[PDB]
Amino acid sequence: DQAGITGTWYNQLGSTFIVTAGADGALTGTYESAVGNAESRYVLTGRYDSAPATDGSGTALGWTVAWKNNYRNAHSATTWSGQYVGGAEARINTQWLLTSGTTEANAWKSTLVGHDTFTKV
Amino acid sequence: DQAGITGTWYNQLGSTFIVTAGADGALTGTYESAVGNAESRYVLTGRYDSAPATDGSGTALGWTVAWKNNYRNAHSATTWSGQYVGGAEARINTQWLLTSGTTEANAWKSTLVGHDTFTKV
Amino acid sequence: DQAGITGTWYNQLGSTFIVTAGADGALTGTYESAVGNAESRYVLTGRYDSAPATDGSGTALGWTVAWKNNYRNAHSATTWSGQYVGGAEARINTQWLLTSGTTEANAWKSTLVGHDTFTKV
Amino acid sequence: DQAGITGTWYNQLGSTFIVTAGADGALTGTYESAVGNAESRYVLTGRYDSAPATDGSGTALGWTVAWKNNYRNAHSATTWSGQYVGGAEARINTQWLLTSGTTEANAWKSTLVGHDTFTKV
Repeated sequence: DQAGITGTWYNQLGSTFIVTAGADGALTGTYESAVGNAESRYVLTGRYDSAPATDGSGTALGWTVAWKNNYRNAHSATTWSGQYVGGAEARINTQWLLTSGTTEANAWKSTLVGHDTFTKV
Repeated sequence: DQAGITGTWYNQLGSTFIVTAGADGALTGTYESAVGNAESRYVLTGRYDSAPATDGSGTALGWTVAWKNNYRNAHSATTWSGQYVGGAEARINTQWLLTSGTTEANAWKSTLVGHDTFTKV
Repeated sequence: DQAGITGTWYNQLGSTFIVTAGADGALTGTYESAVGNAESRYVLTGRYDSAPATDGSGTALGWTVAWKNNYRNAHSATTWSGQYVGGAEARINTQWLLTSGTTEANAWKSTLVGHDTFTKV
Repeated sequence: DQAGITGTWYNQLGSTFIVTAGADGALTGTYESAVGNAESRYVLTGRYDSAPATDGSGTALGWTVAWKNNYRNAHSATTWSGQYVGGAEARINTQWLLTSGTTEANAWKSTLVGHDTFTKV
């Protein structure tokens, strides 16, 4: 699924996920969030299962963005964990965790959780 | 916190997290899980906030492992989202999402969630 | 939103959520899962914000099912945490945590996480 | 585990969880949070597995608090999903989801996730 994953994806918020899948299981690219304390592109890296099951299952993958670039620093990082599902309506179905750096006193509220669905259109 | 993060970390399960923090915000290294469908080291990559707040807050970071190596393939990926807290008892406090590749019929049960605390000892 | 919440709801899996919202903030009713180790109705209870904000925000709520009834016992419990959004296309948007009873050795994999959207049709 | 669960529990934040386990699987009581937009006691309800496995596994349970009482209204609800582990050092090990009522534009950041461990001391 190197060819299936590589490209430009869009989620339900209108964020843009630009990724290259390497033969070795690497994910590289950029993320642009339509929401939150974010502007322009941020570096992402991650991993995917480069030899998935042949039993109709999706392809497990994940990636990280740290919300620092040349424009802004939100002192936070999001990880998306999900699976790629190929076919006419290809999708990447994810759940995510967004952790902010906090004081010890605020650590109980450090982490947001949500779900993003990415499509090729 | 490049120097603070770089090194060998251990979680409460006895897993080993070996990481290098790059000046650019990169995380690279290997993960060895003490539990689950796993043996030996797996590649990891991720990101951290390379210019954190100076107000006593932790340093946001995340990383991904796809559970494929030369020995086993669990057709799954874990992402850890958390923060590094420096000092005498340095810690990386994380929450994680483990997604398996599934059929559509099993996708409701694709994702485990948990929490790992990493220490230098 | 007592009247708005009270009734029969259906999620994307075809599960049936039957609830009564009490003037005091109580949620009572039954849940029938279309998937998993489940048959027929299970008791649920929960709580909702009985005096929500008047600024266009949704209404926070949550509920629990323990997966024991007269037919089956899956030794697990799900909690749904979410918000009710009123209007022509009323919705309850949730994230959920499903914890199984485990040995200590399996506790790292005790908890599934997912997201359900409930509608009135 | 009706007798094992019923009583006063305390988490790592110094919150107080007062619960009664019913023969029928009900959980009733009050919660007092040491942190956040909270004062005094709030109603809770939930469910637990009243016929757990006899193979050394914990007892699955969950409960909800809506953060409205006679003093404050945070327009939010937390659900805890976890398991009770009996013995000399009895524990309730939970993960939780805290959903706030939001506008549609803020719904992506509606839900915090965390983990609480409750003990009898």
